[PDB]
Amino acid sequence: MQDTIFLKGMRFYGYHGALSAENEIGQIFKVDVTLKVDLSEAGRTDNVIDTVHYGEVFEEVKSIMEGKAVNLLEHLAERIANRINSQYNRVMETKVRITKENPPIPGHYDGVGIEIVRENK
Amino acid sequence: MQDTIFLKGMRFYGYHGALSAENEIGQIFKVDVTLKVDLSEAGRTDNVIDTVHYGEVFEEVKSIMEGKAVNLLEHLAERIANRINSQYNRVMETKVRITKENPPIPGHYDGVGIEIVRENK
Amino acid sequence: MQDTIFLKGMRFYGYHGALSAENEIGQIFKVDVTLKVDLSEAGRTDNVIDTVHYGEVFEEVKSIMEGKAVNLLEHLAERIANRINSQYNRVMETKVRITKENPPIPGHYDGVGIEIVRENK
Amino acid sequence: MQDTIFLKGMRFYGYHGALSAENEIGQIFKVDVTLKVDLSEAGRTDNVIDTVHYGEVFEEVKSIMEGKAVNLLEHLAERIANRINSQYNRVMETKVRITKENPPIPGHYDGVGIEIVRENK
Amino acid sequence: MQDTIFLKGMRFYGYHGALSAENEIGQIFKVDVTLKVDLSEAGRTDNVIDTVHYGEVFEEVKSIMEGKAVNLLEHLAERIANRINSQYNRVMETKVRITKENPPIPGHYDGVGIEIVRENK
Amino acid sequence: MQDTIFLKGMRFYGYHGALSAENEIGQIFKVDVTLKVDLSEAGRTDNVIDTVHYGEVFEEVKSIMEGKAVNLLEHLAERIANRINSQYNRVMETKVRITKENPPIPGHYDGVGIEIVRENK
Amino acid sequence: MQDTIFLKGMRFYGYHGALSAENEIGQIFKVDVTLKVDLSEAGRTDNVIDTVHYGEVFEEVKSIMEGKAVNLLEHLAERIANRINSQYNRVMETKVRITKENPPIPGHYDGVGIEIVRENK
Amino acid sequence: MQDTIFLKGMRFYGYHGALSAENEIGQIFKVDVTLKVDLSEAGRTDNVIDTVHYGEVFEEVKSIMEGKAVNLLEHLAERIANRINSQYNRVMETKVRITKENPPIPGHYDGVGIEIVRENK
Ligand SMILES: Nc1nc2ncc([C@H](O)[C@H](O)CO)nc2c(=O)[nH]1
Ligand SMILES: Nc1nc2ncc([C@H](O)[C@H](O)CO)nc2c(=O)[nH]1
Ligand SMILES: Nc1nc2ncc([C@H](O)[C@H](O)CO)nc2c(=O)[nH]1
Ligand SMILES: Nc1nc2ncc([C@H](O)[C@H](O)CO)nc2c(=O)[nH]1
Ligand SMILES: Nc1nc2ncc([C@H](O)[C@H](O)CO)nc2c(=O)[nH]1
Ligand SMILES: Nc1nc2ncc([C@H](O)[C@H](O)CO)nc2c(=O)[nH]1
Ligand SMILES: Nc1nc2ncc([C@H](O)[C@H](O)CO)nc2c(=O)[nH]1
Ligand SMILES: Nc1nc2ncc([C@H](O)[C@H](O)CO)nc2c(=O)[nH]1
Repeated sequence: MQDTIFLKGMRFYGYHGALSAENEIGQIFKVDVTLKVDLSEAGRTDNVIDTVHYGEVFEEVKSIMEGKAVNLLEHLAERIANRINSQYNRVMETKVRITKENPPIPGHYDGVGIEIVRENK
Repeated sequence: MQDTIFLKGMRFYGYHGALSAENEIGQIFKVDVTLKVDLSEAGRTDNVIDTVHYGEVFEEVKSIMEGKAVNLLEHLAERIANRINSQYNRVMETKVRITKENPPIPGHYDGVGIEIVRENK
Repeated sequence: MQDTIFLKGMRFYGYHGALSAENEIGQIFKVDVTLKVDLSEAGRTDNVIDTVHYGEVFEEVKSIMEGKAVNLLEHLAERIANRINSQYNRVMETKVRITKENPPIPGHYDGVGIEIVRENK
Repeated sequence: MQDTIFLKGMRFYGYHGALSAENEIGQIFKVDVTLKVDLSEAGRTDNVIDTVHYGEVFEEVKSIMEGKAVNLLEHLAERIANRINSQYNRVMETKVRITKENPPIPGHYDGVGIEIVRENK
Repeated sequence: MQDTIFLKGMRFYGYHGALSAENEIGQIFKVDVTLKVDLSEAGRTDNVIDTVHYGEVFEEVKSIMEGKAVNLLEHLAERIANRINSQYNRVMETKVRITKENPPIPGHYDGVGIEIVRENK
Repeated sequence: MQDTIFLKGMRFYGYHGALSAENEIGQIFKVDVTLKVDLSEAGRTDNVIDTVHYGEVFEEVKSIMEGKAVNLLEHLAERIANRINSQYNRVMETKVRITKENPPIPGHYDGVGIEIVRENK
Repeated sequence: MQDTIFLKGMRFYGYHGALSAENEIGQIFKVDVTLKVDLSEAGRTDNVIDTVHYGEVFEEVKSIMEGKAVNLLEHLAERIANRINSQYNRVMETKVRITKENPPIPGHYDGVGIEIVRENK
Repeated sequence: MQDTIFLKGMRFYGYHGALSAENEIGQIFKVDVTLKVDLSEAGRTDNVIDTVHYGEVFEEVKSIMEGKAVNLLEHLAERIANRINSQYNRVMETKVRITKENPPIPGHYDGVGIEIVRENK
């Protein structure tokens, strides 16, 4: 069982951050979300009723990302994860990756971030 | 058995999609096909009859994206997932992935779609 | 526990390397640090005291690449692997990766180095 | 146990291929090789005697790649895998990926190929 | 006077296009506008009033692309042009480049667009 | 009149080339295009009839590239340049470029290629 | 004399910007450089003393960018352009560009930035 | 006569450089040479003799870069220039661009190089 619905590279502009200036200025927020769903039925039938619309999942990711400001990425991801696993019983697991290639971190890197993995129960 | 034969970034211009305008104007679909098959024999000998003509697989995956339009991308994955599984029993596992960097969805993101993993029967 | 906190592409100009000319002219090292840590609490609350200041981690990984030169890249990984492991017990697993796209080696290739995975003790 | 020595993106010019014109014209051959080695000792000491020189591994990959022409990628990979696992008892597993983004395959794709995984016994 | 102020890579998702289908689906548009200004005083004095706030420049392009639906990229760039030309006595010329990466044309390409060069009177 | 209608990176899998082998293998041909079209009232009205529909231009470049094989890129660019020149009085000057990223050449490069610039007569 | 000594994409983590916040957060500043240097006998002899050592130029651009904060990019490009102009008679003309890929601007773009071109007097 | 024949992205690993250290380690060099030729007849006739074999052009650059050790990029480009200028009465100008992506300068940048433009007499 390893089928996966993916939303990779979703980049939004959020004012989240533990800093004060961040929650002022904001910055692009990269978010990758893969959902453990089985597309054997979806694949057999070819009907939505057999899977998760990646457009709806997009918007849910969207609601949380540009929603109120948070402090950590853990917040934003734990909120997407529970918005995804509590909206679709079709999604066994929902891992959320959020990168910030624009932090107030003096240096050169392709970005910092976190990446959670939540199943449903 | 952790071996694989892959084909990535296969770009096909299909008129698939749920909406009427999509199949009306069409767009690019980016297929990534990964087949899981023992390569020991093939590498030991060195004759395609021991492996799977990945060039063939293209035409097989390609006869599904330039083929008949449809709704769900999972379909397009299933159609390719099945066609490749069937015509080759040596293929233990089949990974068909299809991306749409350009679906009609207000927003910036690098691409979306679904991924499915199939085994041989 | 499949959660993580990452930092990728950290570029540091260190004079490390086995050869004498390397530490003589130096080159770019590309560190990718992935820490495995529960983010549920952090995301549940939303306060760094519940997670790991990844900005801190930079300065920690960075105090190893701009620090004292050495021979083996594995060293540089170990030094960072240890420093981060120690100063944070919340860090279950630590992944330090260091790439050298420019080592003195006749040939075309995009980059090389090693990767090591550490757990907390 | 998940430390890994990596050589990613090594691109060579080989005349390998099952075609006749290929074995005539040749084409760039991409090769990724990750070696299951434990860098805990290497990391603790900081001495070569504790790991595999990625330069030697490079050359071995190099010998096979520009060596005599072969037919499949299975050949080239199975030969690198057994050149790596029979030269270093320090390498538990050796997976070899070889991409050919230049095959005689009428279409658009980011390349075709295989990817083997061999342990040592 | 080769000094310039630019906004390369501006991406907006509009419903522009001479075909109703594209007027329904919409698509990511990409624009680059490079202003011909004299950054002499701004350079010594360091007073933004001695230059053109590009962020305010981004607005005038955002309002146009994020605005109503239109037919040609030419017009999209037409209002861009004067919109800035009329608002800032600071800029001598407005160079607008508009790209449609995924137009309603069947094929494989970078993108398609136009670039107009308008000064001030 | 610096204006233009550009069609970047059109990639066609052609069987052209000076090598009889190449014509059996095939390879992608990346084409750049830049027709100088006075887009004054094209933007004025917003009626494509007052300008060149690149799409048609694309399909015309396509008929060339997917046509039967020739040896030089120069003949290809010319059969293309000729096509446009003899279809759009709108086009003051045509500009074709046909890069070669996979020709039979033992070496490392991003490609080789010719570029021509023809006007109307 | 079209010659030049160019220094592309120099990235410095500066605390500059017109926003008091920015100066606390910090951000990368990407700098482009292109000094017009008559490299006639520079290539003739092969004595760098008969030309400009870009390295020095780099470290001189560095002293600027890693210096204390200012508000405009224009002052930065000027403190840089001034530096070169007043150090190398070799340089007939200087050319600075300081892109901004992470400024406080709710929008999607590859960056914004000014570019100046100064000569010697 | 804006027609051109080019070799953009030529990568060679030499031991060039004015510092003995770089003369010991070596480094990937990148060169682009765009020839000013008239592809008129080549275009209609399609006879390679009516043009300049770029593959033979790649040779003359390979021999120079893969050749002896030198001091300045200027010279590396100096022999490139005439080497082609003298060998082909077909080309009017040889435009050589040489880049050193990872020079012996401490910092973060794209690359450093020079570009000379020489015609024929
Ligand atoms: N998970 C998580 N960790 C963080 N650590 C530090 C900072 C600070 O704002 C700065 O980046 C450090 O300069 N923000 C975050 C954050 O949002 N999420
Ligand atoms: N899971 C899943 N969700 C989808 N959501 C929207 C669309 C639409 O056809 C377009 O991509 C966007 O308008 N296709 C799919 C799909 O195949 N699979
Ligand atoms: N495993 C391993 N192999 C290595 N081989 C060569 C070099 C050299 O310092 C240079 O990169 C190349 O000359 N460093 C290393 C290294 O750290 N780890
Ligand atoms: N594993 C493996 N499979 C292959 N399948 C087909 C071809 C043919 O030469 C062409 O690519 C098909 O056009 N070559 C190979 C190959 O070298 N390795
Ligand atoms: N030169 C030029 N050609 C064009 N072709 C088509 C369209 C349409 O709006 C849509 O892109 C596709 O029908 N706009 C233009 C245009 O503005 N300029
Ligand atoms: N200027 C120019 N030079 C060329 N040289 C070789 C080849 C052929 O594809 C093969 O490399 C040799 O058979 N084509 C061309 C070409 O179109 N233009
Ligand atoms: N031309 C030009 N415009 C600018 N606008 C805003 C800012 C500041 O960094 C912040 O965006 C606003 O505080 N800097 C500049 C600048 O250097 N140059
Ligand atoms: N303008 C110009 N500057 C240079 N600076 C340094 C070097 C040296 O060979 C090495 O790159 C570093 O010492 N070559 C050159 C050069 O040819 N041209």
